[PDB]
Amino acid sequence: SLDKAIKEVRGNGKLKVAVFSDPDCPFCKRLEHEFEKMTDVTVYSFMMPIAGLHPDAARKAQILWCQPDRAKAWTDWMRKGKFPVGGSICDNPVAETTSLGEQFGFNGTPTLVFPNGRTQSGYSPMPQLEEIIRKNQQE
Amino acid sequence: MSLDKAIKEVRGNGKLKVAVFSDPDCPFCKRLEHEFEKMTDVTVYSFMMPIAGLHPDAARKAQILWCQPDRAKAWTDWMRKGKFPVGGSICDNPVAETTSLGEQFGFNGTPTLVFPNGRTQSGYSPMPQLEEIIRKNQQE
Repeated sequence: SLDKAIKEVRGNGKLKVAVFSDPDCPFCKRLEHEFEKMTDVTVYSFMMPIAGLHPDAARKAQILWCQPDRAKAWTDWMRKGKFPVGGSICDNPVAETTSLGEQFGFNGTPTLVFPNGRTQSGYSPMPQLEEIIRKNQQE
Repeated sequence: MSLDKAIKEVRGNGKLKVAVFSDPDCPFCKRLEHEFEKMTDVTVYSFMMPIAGLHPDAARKAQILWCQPDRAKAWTDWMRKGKFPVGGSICDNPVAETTSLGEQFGFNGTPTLVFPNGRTQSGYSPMPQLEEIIRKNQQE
């Protein structure tokens, strides 16, 4: 459910895209660097740390989720390497979105999910990234 | 895009992390591996990205190396020493997949290095630069 995702609105937020993302995945970070080059998009990031690969990733995800402005914390970390200093964890949906992503068969990050119900495993660079998101708004 | 689809070499304490989209017949990738041999305390994740149009035998080599019982030993032995498992078998494997992924990512040219901060580098670097660059991109 969208209320279980970090929501970043960029410009008018018109294009929609969701990402199952791991805060310690460099491919996820690179995707966030690309998103920085676009506007007029809402990005919904569902936390999907892959603990087998990234031992600290579930902790980072909960901490980022539980910050006062979780979109600010998410992008600060993914694009800037700024991690909260005294970040606490409260009841959060990370465990649940991690299970869901696995249930959906997403075996790797980032996995993008488009409004038309299609997905893409792995990031794309700009300008392509924008085109693909645009093309999958419908159908 | 998943470490499970990469050849994993741990050198020393394996602290630094770096990944490489690499072609087994690319001398630039081979040189990168010569330089990796000189460094320590680093984990190297090598994703197979043979460029078939340039190196017609590379896809076979990548699949053979992936499919060896110790794929990191086969990879390093070939890239650093020229030792190849001539009788190695090819079974189902992720090379075609990691090849597509590299293309998708817009990588042209091997090696392409990816750092834990999400930044990339086209082409190798010599030691000690290579180590400096890896260390500097452990975080953004």
